[PDB]
Amino acid sequence: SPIETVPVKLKPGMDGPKVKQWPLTEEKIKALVEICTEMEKEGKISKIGPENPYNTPVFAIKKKDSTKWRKLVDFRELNKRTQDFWEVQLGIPHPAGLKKKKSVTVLDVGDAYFSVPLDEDFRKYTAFTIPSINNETPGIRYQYNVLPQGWKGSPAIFQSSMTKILEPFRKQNPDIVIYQYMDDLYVGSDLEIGQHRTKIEELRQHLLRWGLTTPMGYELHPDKWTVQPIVLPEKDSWTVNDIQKLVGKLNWASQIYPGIKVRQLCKLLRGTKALTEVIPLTEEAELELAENREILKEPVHGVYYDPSKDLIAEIQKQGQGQWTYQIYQEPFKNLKTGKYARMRGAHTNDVKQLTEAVQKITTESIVIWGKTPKFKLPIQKETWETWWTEYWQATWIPEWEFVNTPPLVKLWYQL
Amino acid sequence: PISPIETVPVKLKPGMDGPKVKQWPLTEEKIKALVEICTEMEKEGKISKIGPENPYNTPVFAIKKKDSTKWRKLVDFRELNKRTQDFWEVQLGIPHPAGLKKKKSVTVLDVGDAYFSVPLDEDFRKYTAFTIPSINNETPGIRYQYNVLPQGWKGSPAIFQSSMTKILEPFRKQNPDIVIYQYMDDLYVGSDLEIGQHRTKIEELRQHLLRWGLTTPDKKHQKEPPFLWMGYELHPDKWTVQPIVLPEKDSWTVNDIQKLVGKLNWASQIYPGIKVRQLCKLLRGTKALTEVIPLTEEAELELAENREILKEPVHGVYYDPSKDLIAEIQKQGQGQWTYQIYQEPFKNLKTGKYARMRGAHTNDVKQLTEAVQKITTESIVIWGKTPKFKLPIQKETWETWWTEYWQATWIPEWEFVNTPPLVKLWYQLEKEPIVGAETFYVDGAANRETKLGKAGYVTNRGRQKVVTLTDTTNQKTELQAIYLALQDSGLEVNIVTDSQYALGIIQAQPDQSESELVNQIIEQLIKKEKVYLAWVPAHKGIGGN
Ligand SMILES: Cc1n[nH]c2ccc(F)c(Oc3cc(C#N)cc(C#N)c3)c12
Repeated sequence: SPIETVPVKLKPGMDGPKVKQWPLTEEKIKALVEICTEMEKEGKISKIGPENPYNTPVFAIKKKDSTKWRKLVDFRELNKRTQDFWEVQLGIPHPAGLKKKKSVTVLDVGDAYFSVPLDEDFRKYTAFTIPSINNETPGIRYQYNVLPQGWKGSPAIFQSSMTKILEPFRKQNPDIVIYQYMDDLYVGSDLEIGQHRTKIEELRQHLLRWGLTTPMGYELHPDKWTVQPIVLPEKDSWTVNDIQKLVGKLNWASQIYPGIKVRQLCKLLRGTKALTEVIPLTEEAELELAENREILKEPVHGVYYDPSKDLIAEIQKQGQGQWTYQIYQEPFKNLKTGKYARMRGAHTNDVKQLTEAVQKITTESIVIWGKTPKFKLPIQKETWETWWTEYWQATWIPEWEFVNTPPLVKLWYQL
Repeated sequence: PISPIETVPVKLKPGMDGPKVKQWPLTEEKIKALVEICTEMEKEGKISKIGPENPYNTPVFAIKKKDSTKWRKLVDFRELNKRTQDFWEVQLGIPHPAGLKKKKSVTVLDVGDAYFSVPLDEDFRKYTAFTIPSINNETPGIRYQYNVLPQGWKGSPAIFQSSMTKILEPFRKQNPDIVIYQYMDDLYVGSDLEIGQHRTKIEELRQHLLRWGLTTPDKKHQKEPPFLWMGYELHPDKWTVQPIVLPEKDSWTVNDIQKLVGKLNWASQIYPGIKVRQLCKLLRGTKALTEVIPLTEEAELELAENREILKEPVHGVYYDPSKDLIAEIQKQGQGQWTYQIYQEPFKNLKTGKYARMRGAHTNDVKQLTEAVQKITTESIVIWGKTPKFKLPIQKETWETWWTEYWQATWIPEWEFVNTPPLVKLWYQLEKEPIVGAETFYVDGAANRETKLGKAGYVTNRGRQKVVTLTDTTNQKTELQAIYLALQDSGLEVNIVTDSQYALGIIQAQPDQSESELVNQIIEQLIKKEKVYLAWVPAHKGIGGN
């Protein structure tokens, strides 16, 4: 077994995580205790004594598509304190091409980690507790011996063994983009779908040869990731209310889009006219109206991804199963604004939906910038905290604040 | 004894090293006592004599001190505590009576000399040294170091625990039918086994601890029900809060209102009904524990209902993991809600209450969900499962509101329960403009230094008004403006503001507020019959804006 541990070092002065554990259902506690008594006979983890002051939270998800309980460790914290190690020393590079593929496939390769082993000295940072109910039993405390799934140091370590794994496949199909982000490998190609699907089956065996099984995706197509112009409505008979409402949208986009103008139409609004009252459009305004319309489907202009900077994501509830989204680094400076819409069943589940859009958007940043965003989630903390897993399925977790949508911001973006 | 259990490897916080604190000299008297105390302790393996070598020292003291005439050794672990590493708080919450499974037979075992019966990591004894000084600190003191968990020391709680966890392990394993609540230095065993294999299963549990260093009580000593535990009264088939008594005082001090408000939330847990909003409003000092404060009529009015509620006993049932939990909430008055969790109609596992989000622009629809929320969290905590929700709200009311609101809002499982007051929205802003309704284009402003704002409206029917304001804010003026338009508009009005602020506030149908300007506007709005409200960038054309 003996493969030299990669001496992992926390950041200078920064201390290990001491994150509280969330009270869990007894269903996931049971399922964890199992997933965990199995992982220890495989020597993957080891109980730890109170002599350990650290703690990362843990939870139980339900295997995207393949429903059967999976452990999910929340290492966001440890990952921040570990940030020099993964991001800097052993940083894994973002293919610019991945966002352009006719198709991209996500494969989970976190079972790869279990094999390779963890720096005897780093393993304390990795402790987690498996709660009881009503505090009879104390927590079943554990700690890792082999790169964890969820900790970003791992892919950064394994990088060298992954390039070996893919070297013949990469050699044989040099136009296939492989990009590994955490526990997933992103596989992109311009192949036809059946060829793609095939290239990914082949790629799957190569993996199996090392122990990374699954007897694909999310099947993504970044190629077809087109916009959402802020979208103004098509002319006719405009009331005062509607002029007042476009001058509003246009005002706001003017803040993001350059060639914007609203003086032509704003003109008509110097009044004390009743808003049901109709008003003719002095042509010069159909000119202003249109000039903007053209712009609206055309890439802000001076907005560029700055790698030094965090990503931010806002999400609006639009009702009707719709939700919209903006991804930017500096407020108003949108680098990406799509929209996720309801796929029924849990027809009336507002959380079921927010949780899916947070993963759709997280996925796409991962494919566009190779990083996840910080969500401004139009929801109440506790509610999210309580229910965010009953529907969660990604192996990672991005960062989140809880916000309060401005009534008009939900508006402009309304499609 | 001194458990054979492994030791847990204790270390010092990093940039550190053992404390080296000086022994102020001691009274001949206390010196003699420390010396007797230490001698027995030593004879029991609890401590051990030491070299002049060991540099460390944490001071000793000895207190009697009244109805005692027998004293005890007190150790200042204060410094040693600022240098001992950090430990795991392995008990994130303490058992609530309402989650204690309803167990046939229950046994209570309190370990004797708990920290003293557990080894302390060899390489660490060294740091725990104290010194019994010689009469005038003349000679050199007698020096010791612990072999066990010092009382008062940092990691004793943490360590005594792992130590008992491990011991209890292979017992539970070969005895899963058996429930061992490990609290502090107690062991609460319960099972549905009958005094038969029960008081015989318990003497087996015991036997295991002794084989392992831990003394406990015989059936002759093991206490019996009700167990007056941690503020509660536990019988085998029902629990309640421990005996509450509201003071027959004529003149209430801030302090004594606080204790009332405390006891009042304690009882709160099983005594459905309890209100505390009116006595809590009084709690807004000043300060002064000894400050006697006058009770509002509303207060004397609460305390009285509470006095009634607590007339006679209310007890609560225990849990059955096979039956569902039903949670029912009710509207006790403004931002005042109650619930009760039961499994069988009306035999209550437990009660509780919920008071506003300081109710700072909110409506009952928002308040219920905060309660359903708080309640959802407690069941997870307590029972490992959410309950079924019976709410004084209508299915359509909930959906009209949820569908329309910008925050993802999500109640799990519920049913209407026609138990007035039912929860309702008090008015609704229109979706489209009222044709044939006056458009007040409202406005408002404030001067920062002066702090003098104006507030007016100007209509499409040519009207106007321009009220003048004092000691005001840009916010406060944009709402007084909207207030004005509501006052002089009648039944159906359109109102165009430049205030994202107010729009925002009104749009979420508040039906209560901390601000009375906001309160006026609520009183309006409900009166009207049609109110479309709309927004415009200010400093733009927008005449009226
Ligand atoms: C162990 C038990 N299982 N069910 C149950 C019902 C009632 C009751 F009393 C009790 O024991 C106790 C539990 C705790 C706890 N937690 C505390 C005490 C005490 N004293 C006793 C139990």
